Amino acid sequence: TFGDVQKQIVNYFTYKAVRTVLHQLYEMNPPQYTWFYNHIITNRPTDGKRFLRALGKESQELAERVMITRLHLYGKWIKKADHGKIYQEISDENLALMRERLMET
Amino acid sequence: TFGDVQKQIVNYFTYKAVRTVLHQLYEMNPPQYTWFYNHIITNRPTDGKRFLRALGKESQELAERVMITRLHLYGKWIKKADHGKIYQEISDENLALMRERLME
Repeated sequence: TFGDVQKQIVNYFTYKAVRTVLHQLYEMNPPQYTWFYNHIITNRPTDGKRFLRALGKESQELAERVMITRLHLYGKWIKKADHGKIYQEISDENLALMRERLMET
Repeated sequence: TFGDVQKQIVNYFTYKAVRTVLHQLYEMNPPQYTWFYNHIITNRPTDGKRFLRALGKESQELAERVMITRLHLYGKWIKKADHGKIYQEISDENLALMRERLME
């Protein structure tokens, strides 16, 4: 069961797309940056689908921008991701944490 | 790039590993279950590495079980994960959401 994993990853990319959009507004549209920032306080980019649904009810344009961005970002990641390398880096990190233990000796 | 994505994925498998070990302890080792539950109240499984360092200072056996379990879970995941499928699904969900607003 890795349904939880797929969901958490989509949540994270939704989150990352929110930050990307806020960064664009900060530079290019300061009144909307303020609006969106304030919106996010009460509607947290936690669960991606719930977040997007509530955002959409107040601003379809910002919801669509987050949607497009999250999908684009996910597409760029998977073209690049080396999962075998990540597995190896976990194994490397496990062994490194064990070594730290010997140091406290 | 996307190093943040890697770090988060690793955090999440670490957390899923913690949950897996808790579930083992729940029936098979009640004294250790209550110990680990209480430990986690003040050492949260959010940054995996930091969580493991702190856990290791008090119980290297639990840290090791979480390390092995996170790695094996990641292994099982990558063997079947279909990332093209996930992409298609994010897209479909985007469309569904947009259609909810057309209705409303």
